Amino acid sequence: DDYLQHSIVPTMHYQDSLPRLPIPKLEDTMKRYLNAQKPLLDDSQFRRTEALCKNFETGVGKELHAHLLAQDKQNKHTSYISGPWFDMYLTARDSIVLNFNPFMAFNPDPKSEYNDQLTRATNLTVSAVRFLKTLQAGLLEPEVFHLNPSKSDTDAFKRLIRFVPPSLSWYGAYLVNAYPLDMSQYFRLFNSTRIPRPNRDELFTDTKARHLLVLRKGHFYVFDVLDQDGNIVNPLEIQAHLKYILSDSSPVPEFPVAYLTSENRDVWAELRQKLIFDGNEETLKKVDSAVFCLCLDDFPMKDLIHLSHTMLHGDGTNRWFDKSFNLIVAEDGTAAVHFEHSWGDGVAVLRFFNEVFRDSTQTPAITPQSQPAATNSSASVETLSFNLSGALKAGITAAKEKFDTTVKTLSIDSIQFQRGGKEFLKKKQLSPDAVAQLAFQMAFLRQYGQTVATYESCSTAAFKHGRTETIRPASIFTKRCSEAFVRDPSKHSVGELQHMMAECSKYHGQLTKEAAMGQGFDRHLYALRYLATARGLNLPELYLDPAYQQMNHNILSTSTLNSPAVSLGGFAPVVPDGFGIAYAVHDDWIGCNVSSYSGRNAREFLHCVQKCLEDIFDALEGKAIKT
Ligand SMILES: O=C([C@H]1CCCCN1C(=O)COc1ccccc1)N1CCc2ccccc2C1
Repeated sequence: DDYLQHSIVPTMHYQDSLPRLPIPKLEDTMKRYLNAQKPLLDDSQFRRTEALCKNFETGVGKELHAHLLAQDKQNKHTSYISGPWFDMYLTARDSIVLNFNPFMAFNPDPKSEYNDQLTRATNLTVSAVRFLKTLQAGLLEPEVFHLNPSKSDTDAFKRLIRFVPPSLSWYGAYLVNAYPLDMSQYFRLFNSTRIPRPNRDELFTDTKARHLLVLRKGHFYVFDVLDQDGNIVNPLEIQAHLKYILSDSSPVPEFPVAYLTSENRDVWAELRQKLIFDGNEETLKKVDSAVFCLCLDDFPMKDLIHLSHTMLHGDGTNRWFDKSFNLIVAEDGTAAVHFEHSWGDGVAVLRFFNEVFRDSTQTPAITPQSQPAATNSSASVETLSFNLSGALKAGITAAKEKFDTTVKTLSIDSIQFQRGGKEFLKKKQLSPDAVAQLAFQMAFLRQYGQTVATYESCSTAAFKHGRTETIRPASIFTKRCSEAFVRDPSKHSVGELQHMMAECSKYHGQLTKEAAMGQGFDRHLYALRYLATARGLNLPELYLDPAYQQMNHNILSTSTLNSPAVSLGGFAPVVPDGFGIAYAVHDDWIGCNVSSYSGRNAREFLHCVQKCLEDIFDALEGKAIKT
């Protein structure tokens, strides 16, 4: 059939009974805020911040918190953070390229010949539409984090829990140490896009649409991937239509419209209004409502750096950046997903990514020897055309200028550290995640001499409409440990260094568990600030403190995930003087993909990260420190 999964348990089965996202006590939030400030501030700075926190906790902060609790009690169907968080990204006026949109790249098909461009674009597209159908039919297995898979992730459990009424089902999972996740964002994977509007953008979805959008050399094509009965179009016909598009010989347009999706949102909002005034509403609606955007690039990947640049931003002509996601397939079959950040936290993208990789490689729709259907693709594929005024052509030229200058300032580098990974670190009783984070702190101290604001994302999707919470990896323990390794490397014994790493690991574990349970401080303080500003209050003094600004100017911005489908991921720094650090600790090795703008150097930072990991592993093995 048209489904890539046949879940015994309905996809949304746990959604009605997910626990409510907790709001921390204000006293706990202020202590945690101060703990994270300790390694960042000097003594006088810290004293001033401590005084502000005291005043906040007994003054306006106590009143904002009371209002927050009352609001949350009235809005028990949702979380306190979800709305304010969407609002933050949709109101932001900055370009979504680099600033917000990340990418994940697929591993190749292990069967070499299946990485032909036409073959792979066909197989990935068909698997993606099979995912759409599976999700819509409620046949996708619910998202569930298992602590004890042998007891919870079985057919016996599934056949039972399906009969448990939706209002009790979460408790059933809880009893076997399994934690169902929120899935309310998943629908925006398909038929969805971000529409630029003055002041605040909007998210648009049309679940009726049946066509795919394809971009090639800056030209837009659409054709049906679902038929009038809602069944997936014959994969050999999809192959024919993609062959037709690949055979187009038209050169890149003089004014490629895709450039506009990279603009400042107020600029793009106005230009889109001009496009509609000039009669392009029907064409825009076809772009907005397509199942997703498939991008066929007409060059192969030279190496991992070229790959990262291509998938993170490309050349500006061949991505519709507003779309929920862009599925990109290069001439050598290299494939990735570039996605718009505002519509969700990315867990849906990872689930999509994983199922599509599995389905397209284990049960591919077509083979490299498959002959395309005998169809008349000129009748079934529409080539879109935009009526462009003189004002629009000038806008596209201006958009291209801004895009080209910015993109040129970005550098990217990667490393594959093959000395060891999770297996070794676990034998040493350390958290592998804590060890990676320690290495970044150590590298920054060694190369730049500072301890700086550091961000690590953590999911709060165990809760109803849960989102993310910030783990703050820069602690008094990592600062102490980094200084031990770096300032005078021969100073401490290996036993002392092992003890210090064990402290970092223990504390990082505590912060991780707290964050996953909604007990970080960042979202709580953000929600109080949002409540103040929404009610037109003067910003409380806590938020005017340079320390607060510094804590939210994340020089080290990091993210990780674990998946056999993902070759690497990437994202640009979130501040001009920052790094964007994507990493993964595998069983036997560690990978990092780091971006920087002109003010820093990603490759040089990874020289240092490599040195720091060698140091850490040496000490763990009981070897004397060496250069
Ligand atoms: O594995 C984790 C944590 C801790 C290790 C770093 C990555 N984690 C993340 O949450 C990553 O979260 C994001 C979210 C959005 C974008 C990037 C990364 N948990 C944390 C809690 C939790 C909750 C539900 C299901 C599994 C886990 C395991």
